[PDB]
Amino acid sequence: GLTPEQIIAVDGAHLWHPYSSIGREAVSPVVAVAAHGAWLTLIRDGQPIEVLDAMSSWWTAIHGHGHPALDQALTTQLRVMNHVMFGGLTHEPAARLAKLLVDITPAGLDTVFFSDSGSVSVEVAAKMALQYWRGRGLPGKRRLMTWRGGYHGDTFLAMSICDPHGGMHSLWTDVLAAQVFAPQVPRDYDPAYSAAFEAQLAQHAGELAAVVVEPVVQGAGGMRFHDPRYLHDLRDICRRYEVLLIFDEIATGFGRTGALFAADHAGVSPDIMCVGKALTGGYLSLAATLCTADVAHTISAGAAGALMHGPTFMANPLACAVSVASVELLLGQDWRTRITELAAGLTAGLDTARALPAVTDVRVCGAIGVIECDRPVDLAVATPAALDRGVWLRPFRNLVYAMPPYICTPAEITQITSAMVEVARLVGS
Amino acid sequence: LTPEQIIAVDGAHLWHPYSSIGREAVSPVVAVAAHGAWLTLIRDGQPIEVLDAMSSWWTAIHGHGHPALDQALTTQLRVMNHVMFGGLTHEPAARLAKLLVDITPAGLDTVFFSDSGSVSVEVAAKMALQYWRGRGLPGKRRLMTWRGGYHGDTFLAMSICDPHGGMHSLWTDVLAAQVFAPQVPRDYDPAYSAAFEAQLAQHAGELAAVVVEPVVQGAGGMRFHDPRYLHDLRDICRRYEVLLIFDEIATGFGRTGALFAADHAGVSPDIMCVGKALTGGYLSLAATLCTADVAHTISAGAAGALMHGPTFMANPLACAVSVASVELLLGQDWRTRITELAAGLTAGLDTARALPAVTDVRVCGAIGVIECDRPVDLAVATPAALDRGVWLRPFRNLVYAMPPYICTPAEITQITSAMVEVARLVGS
Ligand SMILES: CC1=C(O)/C(=C\N=N\C(=O)c2ccncc2)C(COP(=O)(O)O)=CN1
Ligand SMILES: CC1=C(O)/C(=C\N=N\C(=O)c2ccncc2)C(COP(=O)(O)O)=CN1
Repeated sequence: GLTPEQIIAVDGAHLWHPYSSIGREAVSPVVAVAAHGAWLTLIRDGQPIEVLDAMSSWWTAIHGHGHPALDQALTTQLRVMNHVMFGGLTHEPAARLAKLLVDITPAGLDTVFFSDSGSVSVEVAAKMALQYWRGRGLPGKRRLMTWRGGYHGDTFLAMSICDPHGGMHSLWTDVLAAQVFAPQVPRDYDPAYSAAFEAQLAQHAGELAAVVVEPVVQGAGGMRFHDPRYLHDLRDICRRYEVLLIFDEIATGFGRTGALFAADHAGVSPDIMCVGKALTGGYLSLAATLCTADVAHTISAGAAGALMHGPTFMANPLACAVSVASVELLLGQDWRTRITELAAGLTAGLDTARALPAVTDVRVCGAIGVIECDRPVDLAVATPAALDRGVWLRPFRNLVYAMPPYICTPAEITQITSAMVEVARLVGS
Repeated sequence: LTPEQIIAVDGAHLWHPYSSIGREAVSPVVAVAAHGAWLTLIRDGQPIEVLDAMSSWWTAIHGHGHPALDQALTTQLRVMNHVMFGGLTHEPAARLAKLLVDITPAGLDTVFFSDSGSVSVEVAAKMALQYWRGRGLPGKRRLMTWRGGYHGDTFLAMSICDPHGGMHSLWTDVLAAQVFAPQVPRDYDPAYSAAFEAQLAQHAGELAAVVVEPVVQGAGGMRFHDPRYLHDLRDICRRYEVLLIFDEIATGFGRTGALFAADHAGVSPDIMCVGKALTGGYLSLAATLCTADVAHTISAGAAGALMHGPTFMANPLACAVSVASVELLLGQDWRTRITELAAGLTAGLDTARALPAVTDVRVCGAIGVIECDRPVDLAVATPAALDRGVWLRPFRNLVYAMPPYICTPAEITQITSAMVEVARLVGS
């Protein structure tokens, strides 16, 4: 039992926040006291106010908070079995979820490794790729290649494939693996980009295990969109030069970009795939790494005899149960129409933002809207403005942006876009 | 899905920990329920009740489906499943942080929440790396530890795992090269600590931290060592200006007979990891704590921040069940409970010492180990335990248990009886 003022006091003294300091925070965190549907209840000047979760709590809350069907699946599982070890045991929530994932991901992804976060599923993906080649008698193939602008997590391997300015930084000179970086992938399709990619890959091929990318949308590294055709070229390059392809769909997964997985826009399958975030409907942390039967059987027949990974809470029944229900809920409705409407709503609402002085781009892709400005967005100016409009927004760098819950009404998208348009206008001043 | 369908979906599509696809020497057993210290498993088409002797890998200290913890979870679920921790704070996080700073070794004032043990370990290393960068000494970037340890499966965590291992020979070259002192022995030996100091001395300018599991090394070999070694480590680290990190992910929350295993020695590390028992085994959550000084040095550094922030950082649901699990631990006489467990483990396992294939028997708090003279065949051990109403998971040459704190004396006796019978079968 703590009051909002007591929460603030404990938090200031004792809580780290994402990429934050202790005792140097420019502004106090705001107290969140509830979340229901698309709305959060927050304390502002000692008063609870309801505001739209424009960001879906970082891509996670696809059906909104406290969706009756998701709450119900969680409590139904809670009464039967909270958790058992996954060593020598299996269970229904893991089986059901693995079943759904293999059916609905791009063709050929036949096996599923559960883990407890996105960064962990990325390191598992890398470990699959590395063990793969050792199982082929090619231990020299151990480096990773990616393109700039990417983000794959904060654990040390994951960091090595993050954008070097995204934070490498300079700050981590050594201690990171030195990976192969291609230039930023452009928005519009240019065959010259893919040709230069291939030439660069070609000369490293004998030391490359895999290419790892976010398909179609790069999220936390700067909300950039690229033509799906590039993914088709990667698949092609990777096949021809014998390098595995990893798609990191932790942010792009489960309908967000207008296809079920963004790889579907290109009609391509990677060899290894990561999912997370929206997987659980934003209730709990869970992730999965899927790989082809070939990858699975090469690992298993290699010297180690096994994938050498296994978190304590692997395949947690509670996480797997709420995920099963989150996935069925998406699939049981006309999700494609929902996303199309959302995209249209975002496009319409954000439109007037391009005629603003500080704004260099306005872009929409599925249920994702971005306003790019020509300077950093001042958080101590931006946050106040959006709160006043009943919206929780979180700009970073020069980007005002949103990934709203799938359940947002036209009135709610209008309200989100209007606060975004306003954040951009104040940037101009 | 029926159990048969679960088996079918599983063998086709599910990776298990440290497992193959399609080459599993044994099928997994379907688990369909868990209540208190008991699992309901399907064996030959029939549900059977078995004791969770391992506490689902150290996690289920209060057993499964404890009413206080179920209710803490459903209460949070009613109010707020999850919000982003960037720009926002909430009551579950504050309550759990308040609790953790109060009960951990003195001087651990700040709390970084993550989603798993391996992450919290990488967070600990990052903290140490950023600390020395903030002091203008970016050369202090290597880690040192002793052999026999385990800190997780992510790539940095792996670098401080015992090299034989999981499994540096097959890895290395992608693993950062850390400094390894010899295996810490069971009984106190001053010459061991003198040599540790001497080895650390010649790497001091490149070491960010010593990282160890205190008192009990879990997944690396279920080895115990004298807590005075931790006193030596704290002294060495202070004199040579290397941070000290205790990985208490397995040892935390009462399990070794003190609240935290660092307490057996009265030592405070600079950085500490907790996990597993933290949530009472309901959900994955972990935490990394460090001193105010480590926090301030990082925060005044070039970065001006600790450069980590998982999507689900400080998840309300996971924090809420954790708050309830810790409070349930503190609101009972846990110390007497663990002593009773230990006495019961020792009494029940005494008989294994005489067995032909047993090389050692050891207990430390609610942890019991029969060390055998050959690796244990799971195809023999598993049905043998199941025939006695117990879920045991041996590894390497070890038959061992870390039972839920709620186990009655008869249940502890049933567990140890099964362990003894597994050990008798190994010897043949
Ligand atoms: C002291 C210590 C640990 O014991 C662990 C993990 N322990 N893992 C198990 O006990 C285990 C054993 C066998 N199979 C799966 C997990 C970890 C890793 O935590 P995580 O496996 O990521 O949740 C870090 N520090
Ligand atoms: C594509 C992709 C990811 O987007 C992420 C994490 N995304 N993080 C956030 O969006 C985020 C944003 C702002 N602050 C903290 C995290 C990760 C890492 O996930 P994790 O943070 O370890 O659960 C891996 N792949």
